[PDB]
Amino acid sequence: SEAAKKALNDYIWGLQYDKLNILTHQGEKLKNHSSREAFHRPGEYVVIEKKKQSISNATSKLSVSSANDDRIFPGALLKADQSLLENLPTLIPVNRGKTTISVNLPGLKNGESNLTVENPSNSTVRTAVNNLVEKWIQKYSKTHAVPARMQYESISAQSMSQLQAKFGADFSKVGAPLNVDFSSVHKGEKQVFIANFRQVYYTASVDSPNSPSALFGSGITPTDLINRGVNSKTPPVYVSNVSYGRAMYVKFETTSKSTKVQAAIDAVVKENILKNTKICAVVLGGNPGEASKVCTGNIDTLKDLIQKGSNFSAQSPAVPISYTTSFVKDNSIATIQNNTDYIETKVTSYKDGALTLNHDGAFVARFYVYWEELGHDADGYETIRSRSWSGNGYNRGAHYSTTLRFKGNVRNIRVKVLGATPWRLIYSKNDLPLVPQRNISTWGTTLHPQFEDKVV
Repeated sequence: SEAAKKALNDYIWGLQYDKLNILTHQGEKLKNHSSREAFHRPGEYVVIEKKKQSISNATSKLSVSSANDDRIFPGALLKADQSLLENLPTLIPVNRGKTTISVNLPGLKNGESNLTVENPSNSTVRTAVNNLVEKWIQKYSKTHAVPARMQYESISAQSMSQLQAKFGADFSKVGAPLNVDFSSVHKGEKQVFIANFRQVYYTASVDSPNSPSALFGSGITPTDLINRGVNSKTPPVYVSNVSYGRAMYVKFETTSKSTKVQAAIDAVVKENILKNTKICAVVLGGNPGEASKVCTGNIDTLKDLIQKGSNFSAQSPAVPISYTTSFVKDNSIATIQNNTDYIETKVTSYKDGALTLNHDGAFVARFYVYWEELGHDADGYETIRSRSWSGNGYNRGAHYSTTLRFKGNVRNIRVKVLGATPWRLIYSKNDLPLVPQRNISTWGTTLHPQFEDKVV
């Protein structure tokens, strides 16, 4: 009998495979698609640029949904097959051995934190984990307090497949109540952000087994594992940790075009600020009585939701929200990597600008200034017209001041400027950004010409 343990230990260790490669899901791969589209709006020239982007996200913390709830418990034996990447893992149907568990609730004394389950199953482990929690409650709920641990992840909406690579393939099911309208990001009227909050009170983590065989009960042989499909193509893994508490997916729908909208989000999880938007959230782990999906609310309503779950209420045992898998072979943490391409629509506005040239010196100055203007021909393709200022190539005097007013379709602004000591340079720049107002000046002595470049 003891020889069965040995033989089974060698089949698990004998497996050869590349960890950081089996847990890789490759979505669509698209060919590069750089494209543009331009409008003319009062006071601005705005661009709607559609590009091809790729996202690669690696995570060891997997979400827990109503679809996979029964299959997720400390010590569950799973296959690193296709189902795990869809976050709907399939349990290896096989007998099991003892599973030693530990809980990190505060105060835990001596071996009061360690459990053992003889015949691991969902019901058996939840009851055993829930039993311990109820103990810690009555005896330490009042004296000890457990602050929630936050893991916050956010992104901008650019494809449904893009979101599945950041939060997991199960986002389509869990996020359906969000009804992320996606047509109008490509149209360009709204800017949608998605965020994930994971509020962890306690985590149940399994002690590393003394041997791979320990995770299997009766005289299990290497053979019966091969029938169940346990091999290098699909090596075995076990749920190493399960996190209980609260987790929520929330959407933000904005119309502003600030490139710092992500900063306003981070600020509320503690860089522009003021903004009235619409919100819609779906919550898992709330305290029944008052919870569920909540559409409406303006940031402050949201900030209280992030706050209303800052602490374990202690009304009952928490619900699992996230878990982690590990390889049976070497007891390493399994990473899941999701890669894909997607069409990234972006809106960018160029305001109207102005450049003022001033000369207050007793010295002969000569200016040269050029730029380029984008336009649309009859067919509709983006054109280029190289243009220069009329006031270039002429002599300028003591009290000279002139204002050039550029529109938003202007790039590659060049400034040549020379005086007299023949002609002599005093300043030179290229591709000056189109600031609402920039003032170029000059003054001093012919022996010592001086100058200024300023912005407001």
